[PDB]
Amino acid sequence: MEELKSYYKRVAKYYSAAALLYWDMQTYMPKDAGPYRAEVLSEIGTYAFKQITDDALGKLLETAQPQSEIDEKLVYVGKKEYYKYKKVPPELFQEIMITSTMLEQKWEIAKPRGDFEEVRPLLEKIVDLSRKYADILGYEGEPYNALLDLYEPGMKAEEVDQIFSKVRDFIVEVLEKIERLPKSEDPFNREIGVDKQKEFSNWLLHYLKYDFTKGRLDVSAHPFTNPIGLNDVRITTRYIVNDIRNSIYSTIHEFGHALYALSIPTEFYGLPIGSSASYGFDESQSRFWENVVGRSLAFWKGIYSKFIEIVPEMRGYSVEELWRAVNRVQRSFIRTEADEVTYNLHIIIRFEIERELINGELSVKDVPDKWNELYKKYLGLDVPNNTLGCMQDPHWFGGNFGYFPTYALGNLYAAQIFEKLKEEINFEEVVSAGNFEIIKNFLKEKIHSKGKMYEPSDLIKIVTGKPLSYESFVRYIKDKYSKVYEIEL
Amino acid sequence: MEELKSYYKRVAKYYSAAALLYWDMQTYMPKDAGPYRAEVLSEIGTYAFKQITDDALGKLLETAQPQSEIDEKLVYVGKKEYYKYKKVPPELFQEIMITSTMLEQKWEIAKPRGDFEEVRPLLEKIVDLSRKYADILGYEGEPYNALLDLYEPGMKAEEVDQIFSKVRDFIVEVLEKIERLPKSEDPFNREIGVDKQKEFSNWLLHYLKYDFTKGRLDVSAHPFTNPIGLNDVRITTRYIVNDIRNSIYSTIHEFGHALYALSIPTEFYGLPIGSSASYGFDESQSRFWENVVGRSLAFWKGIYSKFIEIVPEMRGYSVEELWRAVNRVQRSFIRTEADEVTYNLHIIIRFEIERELINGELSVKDVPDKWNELYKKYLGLDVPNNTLGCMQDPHWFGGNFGYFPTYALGNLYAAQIFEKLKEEINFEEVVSAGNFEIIKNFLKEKIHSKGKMYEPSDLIKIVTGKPLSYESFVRYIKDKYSKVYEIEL
Ligand SMILES: [Co+2]
Ligand SMILES: [Co+2]
Repeated sequence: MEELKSYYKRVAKYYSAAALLYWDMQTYMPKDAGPYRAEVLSEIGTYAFKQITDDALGKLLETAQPQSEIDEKLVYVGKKEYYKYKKVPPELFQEIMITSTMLEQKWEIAKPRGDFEEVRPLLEKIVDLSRKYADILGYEGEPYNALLDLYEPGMKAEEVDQIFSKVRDFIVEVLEKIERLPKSEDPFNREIGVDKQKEFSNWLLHYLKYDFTKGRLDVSAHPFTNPIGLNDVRITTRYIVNDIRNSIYSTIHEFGHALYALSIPTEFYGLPIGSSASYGFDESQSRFWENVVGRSLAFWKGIYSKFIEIVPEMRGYSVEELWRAVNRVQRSFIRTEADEVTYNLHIIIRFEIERELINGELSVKDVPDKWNELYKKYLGLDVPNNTLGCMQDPHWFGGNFGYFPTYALGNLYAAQIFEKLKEEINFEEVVSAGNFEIIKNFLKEKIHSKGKMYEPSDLIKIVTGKPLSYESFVRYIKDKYSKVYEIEL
Repeated sequence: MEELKSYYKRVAKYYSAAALLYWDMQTYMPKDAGPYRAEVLSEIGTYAFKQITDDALGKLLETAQPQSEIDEKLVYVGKKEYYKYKKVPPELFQEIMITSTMLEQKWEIAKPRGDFEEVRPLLEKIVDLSRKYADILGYEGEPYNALLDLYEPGMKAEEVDQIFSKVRDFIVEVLEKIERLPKSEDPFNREIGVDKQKEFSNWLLHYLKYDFTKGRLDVSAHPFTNPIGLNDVRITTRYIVNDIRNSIYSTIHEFGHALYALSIPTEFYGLPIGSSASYGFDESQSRFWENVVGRSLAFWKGIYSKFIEIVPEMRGYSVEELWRAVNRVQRSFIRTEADEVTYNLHIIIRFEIERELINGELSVKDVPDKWNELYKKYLGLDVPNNTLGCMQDPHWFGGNFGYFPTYALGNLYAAQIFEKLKEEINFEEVVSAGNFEIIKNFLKEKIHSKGKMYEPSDLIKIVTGKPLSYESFVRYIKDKYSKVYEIEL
């Protein structure tokens, strides 16, 4: 039904405006403009929501007569989203929405001082609303499964728990072998001017063939990807003078997200089937490019001579030394700084906590002690204060629960996708040659072209023939880190 | 009525989004994003219009009971705007809106080739709609008076004609005395790197105390000022390597607009009384700062040492030489490049043409010949082609008629405002000292604080005690250009 399509395409225009408003907020917006910008965003978002849970859309959904298979998926997906969100009493939406912004802005102030008490009351409030929200969305097995479903449709906390446990056991085994070894000096531990870093990030984006007719690179406090409109998908990075790896891998990570957004069929734009399949799947794409491609020796062989030219200071290092040095493993307090071996331990910890929070088995008051205890259990670290501890990430302070686990699933999806890719393609030759269109074409045909037509579990089977599990990841880490650290396992 | 205020403040949020969408379009937007951005903008604009011509607002306007004098003005102004635009059949709005964008985009292509025929059909169409638009808005004296009223409320074409004639006569007299003199070499006719130009524009903005917590400077193809939101008023400039005066005076011109927007009372934000009084009044503010302040010897005395430091190449010039050189008079094809003596001749020519167009006394087909004839009559120039001729400006190709004359009125207002300011203030001492808050305070108390509470004719009397006329301008030009060129008159 053309009429159904138009209704969605009209609402998407308001989403586009909201997306630009968010992008500008993080990049160019003047300081004092913040509070009003927040009000504009809230207004536009709430209007878009009204439109998307309105009777006229339900009426269109119930009257449309699909002609093709794609039309069927559209209504199917359209219906499921509509009836789920119809159930949301506009009171609860606005009550969460304002509580979020207020928790968000309070967190900014309290975080440098690890002052949990300044954010505690709003956090225990947002968790309460979430639990009510979860009740009136309905759930199988666990209240938490309701919220998890919003980010990873069809995924259950019990399966996540089973995969996480196996993943954890393998990671402690690996960590223990790696930790025995003396570390080498870090060749990237040195000052490289921002201008040189920008030059290299821009070179990388051209080498990867980022479409600068349909996006751009800017800086923000926290690197992200923002699909603003048709042919407008923007990415940000951050330049840390004494660790060029931050800008390099942020840029490539965001390229990964951007490529996904740009490669979804144009005809899907603005439609319910027009986004990525899930947060896990979107993160599988950023991680694929950032880590599987970006931290591979094959990738480095191709960028080495250009890097060396731009950064003559590091001429004295071999490509193999540089490759190993972007793969340094280290238990650290900060999730966003974690290597691909320790990273998932950070997600497990957050998974355990937010699940118990939403299932009413843990209080907000006990969060700091619980966080610290789990960092001690899984990462063997003594969290000194809350800044490095439980207030380090914004997610919870924006009210997002069920989001965190999808970062880990993203790592798992990426490894399994990569194992499949390797059956059809000489990955090392392709990547060291810089011939990425071969890889892009595989990802488009297998993944990007499907948009949100399928739930992730179905999508992973279509792509790889198997449900998601940890074996691909285990194999990926065993093989790679054995080569990195020159030891068995 | 708080309820009336809220309704407007809600619509203003959509205006805010539209404003950001326009700003980004001109600054950061990737090339291929254009067509969809145009669709988002159109959608949001049309929704905002619906809201502002909707029965619920009429009902609020007719039921509100003003408590204070400001409330009265609000409803008064609110009513006049509402009933005027209610009369607009949504067909006519969208029909003009799309015709505009299509005329706009065609013009871009045809302009480099002066191909009038590629734009002719859409232009004759947009003029026809305009004439219908003018009929169903209603008018006194002239159909053109309807459109003129949208940019300069209460102004009639007959008064504009009378002022323009006197202004023209004085200008040819002045031009003739100036043209007899041999020109000196132009000290600014040299390459100055963009980095140095940026440094100076940023210095200027700090010297003028642009509030960078509530705005920012960027570049675009065509310098402008965009009030995006509360505490968010942005300006753009353009750097021409071989004429630093372009960036200097663009920056200061836009500062002038920005200051006006920022100084309207916060309580008026989002309300009908919350904008500038008219286009003429807004342009009087940009011109005041750009020319009356910016091209004065007094201003130059204060910026001289800083300029000289930034541009050591021009150390060999005296401040008086630099001052004269930003005041070089020259008949030229291009309106945006015209000095303050010849500039208004460009506006007269456009006034005469669009008035006759809208009053049905001139066809679109005859525009090129008419333009060329009037450039010959008033500026003594032989227009070689349409690129330098009638297709040089975008206004008509965006459907804006009645806009052009307000540029000239802006010059007239500025001179009269300046004559009044001089009765209360030692302008030269204040300006050469860099003590601009004295001037800002006068402009705020007299002008900016009034927003759109008053029609321009009433506002100019309040500010200066007289209706608008050309005498202040005549006096301003006689006195200044006599000093610049060292001759009588
Ligand atoms: Co990501
Ligand atoms: Co202006």
